[PDB]
Amino acid sequence: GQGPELHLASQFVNEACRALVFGGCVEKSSVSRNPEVPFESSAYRISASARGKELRLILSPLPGAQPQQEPLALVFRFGMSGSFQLVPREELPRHAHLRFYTAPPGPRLALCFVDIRRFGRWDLGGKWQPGRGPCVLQEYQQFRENVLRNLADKAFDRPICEALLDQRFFNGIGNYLRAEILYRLKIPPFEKARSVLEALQNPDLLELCHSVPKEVVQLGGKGYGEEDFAAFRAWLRCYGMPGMSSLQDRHGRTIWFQGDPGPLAP
DNA sequence: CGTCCAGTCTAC
DNA sequence: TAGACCTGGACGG
Repeated sequence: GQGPELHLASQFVNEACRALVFGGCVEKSSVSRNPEVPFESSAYRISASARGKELRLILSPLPGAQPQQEPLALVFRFGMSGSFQLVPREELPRHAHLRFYTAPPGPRLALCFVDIRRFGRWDLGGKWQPGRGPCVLQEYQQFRENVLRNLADKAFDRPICEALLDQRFFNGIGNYLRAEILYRLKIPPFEKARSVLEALQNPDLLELCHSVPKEVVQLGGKGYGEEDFAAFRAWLRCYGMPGMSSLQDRHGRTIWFQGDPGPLAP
């Protein structure tokens, strides 16, 4: 996922788990190379928050829960095929790699981290990844200042389309978003990042890094039924669209654009 | 059947 | 900077 998908997953976990109580341990698939989650409680509530491309679950035991346990935090990155689903306990999806089980009374459900390709990860810490910059969705002002204050950094030597994926500065921006952001301003994708950003300090490029992803969030849906995908496909103006050019950036990722490739094109 | 296509993370 | 990590769907022979 990118920022909007991670944000919508966090809203999903919060709304779906709102009136649920989990009990038991946290079960991992045998094939997952991520860590076993050392957690058990007779009664715990799960809630979520998103920051850029990361999602933090908090497991919160109720008063009196046994074994005595402090709340535990987990941070997930989704990679290419991560998601959360709420399913019936005995109809787990095929790649449900981490599950939380509701306690009785009611229908035994499973909250599942589902990741087909297993590019996603989780850590026990609870900390956000050091080096990821502020969330373009929820920390706009911190995100904007973190870029403008560091334009000397070598990251800004690269083409703008490459700098937009560097999660140190654009935490939450991925491939469709970089295309859609640059198309709104008709910025050539191989314009130099420092050139485009130096021309700041008018919705501008950094503002669009917040407002474009926010548009996706306001669509709703995107896994969180299938008509939700036509909603998103209709919103797109550039990424994958007939009549648009594509190039490979230097890390082999496809950038979609209109017109001028830009000076630093391969 | 085969190939090609869809974000880190780590070794050189 | 180049390959490593994975599965599945579209599509071509």
